[PDB]
This record gives sequence, structure tokens and C-alpha cells, in this order.
Amino acid sequence: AALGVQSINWQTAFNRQAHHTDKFSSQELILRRGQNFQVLMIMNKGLGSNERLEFIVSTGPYPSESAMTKAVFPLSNGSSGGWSAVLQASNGNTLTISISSPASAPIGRYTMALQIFSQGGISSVKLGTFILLFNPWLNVDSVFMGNHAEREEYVQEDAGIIFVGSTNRIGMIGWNFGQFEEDILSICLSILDRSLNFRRDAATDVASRNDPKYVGRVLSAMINSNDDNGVLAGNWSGTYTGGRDPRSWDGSVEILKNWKKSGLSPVRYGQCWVFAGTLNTALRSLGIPSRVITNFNSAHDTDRNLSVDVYYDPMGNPLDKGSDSVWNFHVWNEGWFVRSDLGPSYGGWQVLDATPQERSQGVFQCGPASVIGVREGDVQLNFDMPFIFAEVNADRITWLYDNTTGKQWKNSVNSHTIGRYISTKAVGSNARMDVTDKYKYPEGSDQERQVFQKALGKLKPEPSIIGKLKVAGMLAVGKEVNLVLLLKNLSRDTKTVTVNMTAWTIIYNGTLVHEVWKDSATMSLDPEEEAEHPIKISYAQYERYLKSDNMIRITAVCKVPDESEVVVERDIILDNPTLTLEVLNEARVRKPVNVQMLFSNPLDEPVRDCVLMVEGSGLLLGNLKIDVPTLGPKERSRVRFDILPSRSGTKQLLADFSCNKFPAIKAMLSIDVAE
Amino acid sequence: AALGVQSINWQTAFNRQAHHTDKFSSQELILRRGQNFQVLMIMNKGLGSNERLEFIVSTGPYPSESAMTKAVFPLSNGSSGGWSAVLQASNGNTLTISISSPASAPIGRYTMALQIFSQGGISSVKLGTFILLFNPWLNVDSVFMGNHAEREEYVQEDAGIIFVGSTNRIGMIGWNFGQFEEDILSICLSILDRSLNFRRDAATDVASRNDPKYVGRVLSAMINSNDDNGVLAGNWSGTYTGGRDPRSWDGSVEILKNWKKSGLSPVRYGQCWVFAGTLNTALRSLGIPSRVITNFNSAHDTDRNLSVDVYYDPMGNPLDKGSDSVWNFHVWNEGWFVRSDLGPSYGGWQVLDATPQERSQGVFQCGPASVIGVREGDVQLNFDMPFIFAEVNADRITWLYDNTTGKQWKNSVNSHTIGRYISTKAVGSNARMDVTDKYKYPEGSDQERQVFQKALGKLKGLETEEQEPSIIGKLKVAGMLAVGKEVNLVLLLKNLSRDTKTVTVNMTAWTIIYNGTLVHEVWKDSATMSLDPEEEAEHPIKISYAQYERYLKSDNMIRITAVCKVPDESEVVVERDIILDNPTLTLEVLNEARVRKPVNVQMLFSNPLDEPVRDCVLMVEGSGLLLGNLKIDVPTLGPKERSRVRFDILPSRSGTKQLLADFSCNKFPAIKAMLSIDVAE
Ligand SMILES: [Br-]
Ligand SMILES: [Br-]
Ligand SMILES: [Ca+2]
Ligand SMILES: [Ca+2]
Ligand SMILES: [Cl-]
Ligand SMILES: [Cl-]
Repeated sequence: AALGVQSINWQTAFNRQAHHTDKFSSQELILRRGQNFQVLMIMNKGLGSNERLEFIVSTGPYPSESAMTKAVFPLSNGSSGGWSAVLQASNGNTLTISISSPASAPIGRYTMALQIFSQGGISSVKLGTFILLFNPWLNVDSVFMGNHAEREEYVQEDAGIIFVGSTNRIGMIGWNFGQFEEDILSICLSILDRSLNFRRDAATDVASRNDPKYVGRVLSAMINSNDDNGVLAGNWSGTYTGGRDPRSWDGSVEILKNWKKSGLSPVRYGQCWVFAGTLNTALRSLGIPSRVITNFNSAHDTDRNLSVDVYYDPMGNPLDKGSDSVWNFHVWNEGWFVRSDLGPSYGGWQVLDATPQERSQGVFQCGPASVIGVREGDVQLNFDMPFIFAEVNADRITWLYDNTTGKQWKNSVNSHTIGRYISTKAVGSNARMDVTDKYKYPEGSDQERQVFQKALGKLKPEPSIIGKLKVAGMLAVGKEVNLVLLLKNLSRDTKTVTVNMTAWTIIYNGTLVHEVWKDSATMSLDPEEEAEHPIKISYAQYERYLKSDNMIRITAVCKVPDESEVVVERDIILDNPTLTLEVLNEARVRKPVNVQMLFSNPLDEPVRDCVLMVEGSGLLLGNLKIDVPTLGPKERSRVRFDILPSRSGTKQLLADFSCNKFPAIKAMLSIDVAE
Repeated sequence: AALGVQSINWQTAFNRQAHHTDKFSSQELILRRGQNFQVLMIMNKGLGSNERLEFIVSTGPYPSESAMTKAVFPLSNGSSGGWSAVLQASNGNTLTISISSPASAPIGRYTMALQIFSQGGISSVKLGTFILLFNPWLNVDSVFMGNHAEREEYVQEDAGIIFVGSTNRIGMIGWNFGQFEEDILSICLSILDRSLNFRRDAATDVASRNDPKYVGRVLSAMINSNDDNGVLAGNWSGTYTGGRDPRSWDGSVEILKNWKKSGLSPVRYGQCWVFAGTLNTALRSLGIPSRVITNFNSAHDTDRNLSVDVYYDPMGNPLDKGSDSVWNFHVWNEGWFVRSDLGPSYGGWQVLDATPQERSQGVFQCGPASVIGVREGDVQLNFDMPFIFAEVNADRITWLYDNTTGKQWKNSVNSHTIGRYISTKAVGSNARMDVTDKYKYPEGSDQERQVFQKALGKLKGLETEEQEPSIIGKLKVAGMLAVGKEVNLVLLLKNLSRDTKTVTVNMTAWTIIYNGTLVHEVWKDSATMSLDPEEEAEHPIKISYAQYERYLKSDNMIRITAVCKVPDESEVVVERDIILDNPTLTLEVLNEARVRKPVNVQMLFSNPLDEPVRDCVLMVEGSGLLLGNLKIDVPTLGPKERSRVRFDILPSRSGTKQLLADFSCNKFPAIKAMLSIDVAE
């Protein structure tokens, strides 16, 4: 009989453990490039002296050796270079074989076949399939990350923390990346088979999958549904009918599965952190060390002049014209890999932004931009350096505009309000790690200014009255809003100040929703005198136009005769009533544990359409949706439910409580699961 | 000023599209007979009431009205008989004219002139030339084929499939008809001006070009180079020095172009499917619906009253006499047209065979033969019915002949081993369509027996039938058969009597050519077994690569024979022709296929031998994918080694296209590869 294969033992557990791919729920053989994996192949006879076995691996719809998307290699006693198979031992008809792949191999799904030369003939049989991913553990892989703890956080951690809020108060929300949850890896890999690039030229696209710079850019385009091809639909209108309020999501898992389940139609709706969390899931799952970055006072310079304008009218009203030019915060991602296209000094973290803001080469894609390059103002380098540089360095120009007279006039310029407290979750804890100093030099330093001049050069070759808005007491949805406008006359003359104030509910990016309060006043201030004007906005006044952001834009345009106006600005955040989660016993793998959701209605009216949503990788499979009955005024809602720990370690339970009067109330709970 | 033509607008694109001749690469005006075409003729002035225009068309060297090779017709307001010109509109000095031709007009190249009668004088000017072809779309045309699907296949399709192999395994080879490729129509038209018929009497030959029976028959004569006039030179010797191995060709395109290019000397070399593929190109190009037929176990000799003899000696050797009388398969063609010379019931498919076999009317030409007429045994009708009927109905008589004693004796008769699985490519797909029931009635039916007697009766002492052979034999193949691997067979013997008999077995193995041409003995042996009543036994036959490789030809065929004998009883002959597969050869397109966009293709091959493979040449072609034939030299390929060849193709026509490749090297001549490709706009 001719030489043939009887069975193949992929020793999946062993290899996946060695390749650090064992956390994936899948049962498939998952591997990382440039690393050896061992298989046992039982033949029907002994390897003849004149017989030969040649392995064949291929990926994509047009496997080609010249494109590195196909490889043919013989069984040897020594390792070649890229792909190779070494016979380490023979026991009976069983051949212990160690297969190797090149550190530069394209990632994705592969098929392995075996060609057998025996008895003057040739036979071919398919051995099976496997998944190949980037290898942050391999020193020669472009995504190499040498530090153990860092790699665990940027690749293996499926529980995250995203910072939000504003410069006045940095808050945070938990996010379930869940890259290891069932079918998530699969879906993320399929994204590459659905890109505009793939449709344009499948052969070249798959061959380019050996480049994290390429895979990263494609993902930044595919995470949004713009260009009629992607996952998430952006919506910053404050009205989310026909979809889900962006702030209600707790992770990337539901978004990706819903995307697949709906035949790849847009998932409604998401905002920047939602795009970032989902992008982070794709990057980590594929093997690209990545993390979520939040930039506060993030600007959108549309005409590449490193400057943005914000307008107000004399009545103190913010104008749509630029109300969203400087977001309270904006979230994006950073990917870790070298930049062979830029040089040895631009490796490391690379900015990737999936939020559809600026079109790049005609498509809503953004990055990879070297963070180090951004810090030095080398904006001619790929990709999208000008836009990203502006997000953290732009100047903010305040304008006054009177539509009635058609006149417009410069009020002031601030070169440092934009690009503050750039944050990311610390390695191994929920602490806030500030990485502002990574994106730019200290405000005031020469470098800061030298860099700015540098970048700009490449793109385009006294008030007597001081004001400040202060928050009085606690701000929470249901309670009245109390503020104070503090004014002081610094001149030696008595001044008469005319004050025009407004309050508008907004979306975090600055989208103006509706006026909820306005007032004016005239105060006479003596030299050096300080006066306060109280600002009170009741719940009845703002509740009707307040959105899930729980934000209000307070503005005070003050003016003294013969002097330029003085604009006082302040975006405030009202806290949602508290929502709490509590485990009612010790947590242990595969053992049910009861949990408790606590919530008290602070309103004088009942709260209806109450829905509780809970999830957490390693604690629960998927999303748990619980309908909660109408809760009367001052009443408490006690909800109980069980979770079933499946993986030991420090886990994260997340919940969303949405009702007619309170959309997207969030709750987070850290749980240590024991073996 | 006298009336005169300033210019003429043939509206070539418009007319060719309407006439279904737009696929031809040519720029010329190509039209079909019996169908109107419109022209715009700009005169120097308005057409006067007392002026007149006479159109004049002519074809051939001796155009005459009486011969229909010349026609003179006036510009009128109503259409008429054969040729006619109708003035549809007059704008300024431009005349919109609709010219019509008769459905019985001779095909070929025409010249059109204009005679103008003006101011008491007569002027004449040549307008131009055009090509007239048969019109399968016209109901009154003898080649009319009403069904859309069939017509597209039998006329418009330039990619084909020809079935080959044997009754034990029907294989298939792709063929590039390429009737639309550059110069092909011109060359096929030129054949008519080169026939023995044309040289004899050009006047009559040309006038006969209005008849598909005539054109078809002439083509059957000119596709072969016999009679010192024609295209392909046959060669079934297994040695093709000075020419090309018949199995290496992939189409009719290189063949016809080589013919023209060589000054019309013989193209070496071809075998039946090559003649058929080439004849198919000519037929489709000229407008005659046609297809390729393959008859397995085809009677090539049988010139002795519907019967062929095959001889063997007692040692089990096949004898040269009759070894090639019954080809494993023979390929020919069928043309679609009415038979006004035979009657209304004989129209349809007509057998046409360009393979030089039997001389007819002093020339190597064959057909047309009504397929319906063959089925009915009406072998008195033209043309060559006796022979074609025999190819599919002949009896096969096996003989034993001992040279030493000069004695020969009938072994057995098989009235149904010949004429099997007659096949042709299905309409629209590569599927195999069996048409055996179209050539003859089922075996066992009284119909086929009646027809046989009938046919036999129109053509032109005791063999006591013994008792059951007692010994039954059959040869079976063990494992796959491939060039490079050893051949393994098993002779199964069974004693059906009940007295325990002793059997002497003499076996041999001869490499052959598909037609039966014996090449060389590569194995022989003998055995004497004793079988008890009802007992079965099996003798193993093994032939190593080393033993046959030296004498195996591109056919990769071997004739296995076993002469078995029991005392006091006629011998039992067991025969089996086998086929060894070539190593795999595969083609891979490395991207989507789109019109006018280059795409890379990959040639994949692995040498299964323990020795190198040299003089490797890759030949690729496919109408609508490449212009002509791409020849690629491939470096010496080592043992168990793989070849990595890439090359680009450039789709030029959307639709399902067929890429063909031939890979020949010193150890493996003519390995074939086929790949269907969908080209989008
Ligand atoms: Br605040
Ligand atoms: Br066979
Ligand atoms: Ca998109
Ligand atoms: Ca001839
Ligand atoms: Cl998966
Ligand atoms: Cl031509």
C-alpha cells in the first residue's frame, strides 16, 4: 500500500497554551506567527527512504506563494526560514512533527494540506484548518511587546475602563471587551473579509494582513458603518429612536454579535467611546497590543490651520456654529507595533481612531499615527497626522456674532484649553494613567511652542472684569441646578456690568439641544469689588430637554462700556441617581452566585419602562436583560439574579439601568473569582 | 452635373450586430444571406426622376447571373426576389437604402459596384466588398436552426469539449475553436478557393457555395492534407519527429494560422479529434451549425460486409493485422441543414468526417451522411453511408492465427461491442450528452436487428456452435493507474462446468496508440491452473514503470491480452485496453476576471518521478482570454519537485471563457489542463 495519513493529532491544548491563545472560547486550533507548534501524524506505514511529504498552507481566496499567502515545505531534519516542518521523532507509524511559520506571515484563517510522494505517484489530502494571529511575544514580530505585565493588559485583559466626563470632573465607565467570548474572534477575523480593500482586491488585501499598520487602518474604517460598510452607526443628536442610546451599551460583545445577526447592517447607535471599545476588542483579539485613550477638550480642526472657532451671540447664547468644534472629550485607540515605513524612532504606540470625523483618502478611516511623531510635530508622516495633532494642540478662538447686524468679532484666544488630561487605564488596575506628556510637551515650555510652529509651518508655509462660574452644592438629575457667577472689578474705576446668561442642554460633543434657562442682570462694581449672581435651574425646567449626557452648557456674556465682552463658560454634569450591584456570597468558578441590584427613585413621580442589562466576561455568558416593574416615587427596586463564574481571577460585572426618566444609569462591580 | 456617389456608409456595426456577425475580430462587413442590411449613400445631388441606379454584386473569378454568382438589381420602392435595393428615405443628397439578398445566395467574398444612368450616359463605380455567410437565424435558409440555446452553442460558441478515452473510462479534452479569432474567418473562406473542386472548375465550385452539403463535403476533404491538398497530416505511429505530438494541440487557431503561414503545406501532426476540432471551426465560422461527435469502439476497417476481424496468436499477442480496425474511439462532426437531395425526413444532423480513412469519389472526403438515414439503414443515399454505418454497427470477429502452421480460426463474434457511448458536448455546459440512440436502435430490439439486415442487404460453411466456454475470464484494474506508478491488473477465471478443468494461460502487454497501432511488448507471461467445478481463480499481472515507460506513447495506453485454453475446447480470449493518467496539472487564476484587466494565472505541477524532467514547455491559449498561443519554457524540474510558473492573461470578452494548457517534457508529453473562467464586464 502507498504512504498515507491515518489521523492527525493537533495537540491543540498544548499548542494553544504555548501560543497564549488558550483564553479563546473557540475549540479551533489558534496560533501565533513565527512560533513553532507540534503535531502528531499517524501514517499507515513507515516513512520510506524514497518517499516524501510536503506541507501546504494557504489563506484567502487566491492563495499564492509569491504573495506569501501560500507556502509549500518538505518534511526535514532541520528548520528552514519561513514555513518549515521538522521530523523530531518516529515511533512506529507515528511522526512527531514541529511546524514553524514566518514572523511575517499574513494573519487569518489557514488551510493545511499534505502532498505525498509514494510509489512513483502523488496524492494529496487536507489535514485541517487553523487560525494565525500576530505574536506580541515574539521579538521579531512587529507587534512585539517585551514587558510581561504590559502585554497582559494590552492583549489578554478583557475587562476595561474608559474615562469620560470633562476637565472639571473626570469620570469613568467600565467596558466589556470580551475578545474571548464565543464567536467574537471569528467575527473580528471576518471583518477583514468585508473591507472596501478586500472587495477591491482580495488577493492583495489578504497578502497585506501580515502588516499591523494595514490591519489597524482597515479596522479603523470598518468599526464605523460609514461608507456603507461597517459596524457602528454614529449618532450625536440626543434622539436615538430606532436604536439604542449610545450610553446604554456595556461592551463590544453585543455590538459585534448584533452586527453579524443582522446580516451586517449598521448597529444603532454609538458615540466615540463605543467605537473605541469595539475597535479595542478587534485589535486585542487579533493580537495587536492596544488600549483606549481619552482626550478631554478634543478639537476638530476642519481646515488644517491648527485652530478652531466657537461662537456666541450677545445674549450669551452658544451658536450651533462651532458648538461641537471642541468636544468635552473624545476617545480613540493606540496600537503597538513598529513603523518600518517611518523609521526606528516612530515605533511604539500608534493612534487609530474609528470614530467617523475626518475623511481620509475619501474614507472614514484614521491612523495609524505615531504618538511620538505627533509629539514632535512631524505631521507630514502617514497617517492623518494633521487632524490628530490638532485634536490635542489646536488653539481655541472665541467669537461674538450678532446675526441681526451680520457682524462678527474676535473675543479671545486660548492656546491651552484643548488637549488635556489625556487618559488611559493603568496596567493591572482601574487607576487613571495620564499620558498627556506623551502627546505633547508641557504648556509653557519652549519645545511646546517650537513644535507648534513646526507643525503649523508644514501645514501652511486688560479686561477690568474677570468672571468665573462656580457650582454650588451637588448636581444630580432630579435636583435643582445651583451655580454662581463670580465677577470682580480689577480696574481703579467703578464699572457697570451688563450680564446676559443662558443654559442649554447639550450632548458631550457640544451638540446644542435646547435652551432651559436664561436671565440677564446689571451690576455696579466698585474697584476691587467682588459680586455674585446666583443661577438656579429647576428640575422641571431642564428635565424636559436633558439628554443621557446629563450635561448643561452655562454661558455668561458680560460687558462694561468701552470694553470688550467677557465670556464666561462652563459645562456641568449632573450625576445619575446611584445604582449599585452586590454579590451575596463568595465567588467561585462554576458555582452559581446570587447578585443584587439596588436602585432608589428620587423623583416625585414614578419611573416606568425599567430595563436592567448585565454582562461581564467570565461571569456571565452574553447579556442578561431583566424587565423591572414600575417604581413609584421614593421607592426602591430590589432585583436579584444569578451569575455563573467561568474563569478565575479579578472580573468585572457591568450593568445598565434604563427607565423613562433615567436613561443609561451605569453600575460597575469588581469581583474576584476563586478556583 | 451628372448623378454620382460621393461616399458610402456601410453602418458595419449596426448591420453586423443585426446579422449576428459582430463577434468576428475582422473589421470587414460580414453578413448573412437572405437578410436585409442598411447602407447610407451620399450622392452629389438629388435623385432625378429620369435617373437610375443599378446595384451589382459578384463573387468568384467568373461571376455570372445565370450561375447566381452575379446579380444586377435596381434601386426601387419595393423589395422583390433574390437581391433587391429599396429606397427607404431621401434627406438632402443622402439616400437610406435597404439591400436584400436571396436565402439561396452562394456564400463567400463579394464585390459591390454601382451603375448610374444619368443625362443620357452611364457611369460605373466600385462601392466596396463584404462577406456573405449561411444564415442559421433565417427560417428559409437550409441551415436554419430555430432554437436559441442550440444555435448559440452550435454556431456562436468558440470553446469546446471533445470526449476521448475508452468505454472503460470516458475522458474529455477542451478545445479552442476560436472561429472569431483574427484571420480565422478569412483562412476558412480561403480554403474554398483552394479545394480540388475549385482548381478543377472555379465557376461551378463558387456557384455551389450556396449549398451546405457541398461546402461541408469540400471541408471534409480540405481539413486533411491528403491528396496533396489540405490542412492536417495524419500520424498514428506514436513517433512525431519533425512535427508536433497530436495530443499537444489545444485548438484550431494555431493549426490554421500555421497552415497559412507555411504556404499551405501540411501541418504535422494530427489524429481524429484534431481533424474534427479544426473542421468544427471552419463549419461554425461559415455559419453551418455544427458539433463534435465521439464514437467509442469505432470500426475503421470493416470493408468486408459490416464486419471487422481482430487477430491474436496463441501466445496472447495481438497481431498487427486488425489491431487498428476498431479504434478505442473515433471523432467526427455533424452539420445541421436540410437535405433537399434526400427528402424531408433526412434533414437535421449530417455526419462529416475529415479524418482521412476511406476515399470517396477518388478523394479523402467523407459525408454528408444523414444521421437519421444511418439509424434507418438507408445506406443507398449520398454520401458515404456504407462506411459510416459500419463505424457504428459493424460486428467484431475475434481470430486466432498461428503463423507457424498458417492456420486461423474464428474465436467469437460480438454484434454490439462496436458503436458505444456516442457523445457530444451538452448545450451550455461541459456535461456529456449521449446520442447513441440517434445513430442506431438499442441492442436487443428488433428495430436495430431489422435495420442491420436491411443495410446488409444493400451491400453485397459450418461453424457448429459448441457448448458454454466452461471457462469465463475478465481482466480488472487494481488501484489507480498513472504514468510513474506500476500497473496492477488481475485476471479472473471461473470454471462454470463441473468436471475440474486444467487451463493454460498466455498473457501479454503491448503499449498502443488509441487506434490500435501496436507499439511494443512490455510484459508477457504464462500459467497453468487447475480449477474445480464452479471454482474461481485470479492471476495477478504486474508491470513496473521501468518496463513500460520506455515504450509508452502520449496515449498512455496498454493493450492487455490473455489467451486461455482448456483441452478439447476453443480458446477464451480476454482483452482489456487500459489508460494511465498523467500527473496532475492545474491552473489557478489569482484574482477576479474582468474585461480588459490583466490577471495573473498560476500553473501548478509536481514531478512524481525519481528522475528529473527536462525540455519542459508550457503552452496556453483560450479565445477571449489571450491573443493566440502563449509559449513558456520551464526549467529542468527535479524529482518530487514542483514547478512555479506564473503568467498573465487579458480578458477581452465577458462571459464563461475556457483557458487551456499543454505541458510537455521529455518524460511526459502532452499533459493537459483546463480551467473555466467567468469574465465580467
Ligand atoms: Br461639573
Ligand atoms: Br482503464
Ligand atoms: Ca465604515
Ligand atoms: Ca485533403
Ligand atoms: Cl470564535
Ligand atoms: Cl478574418
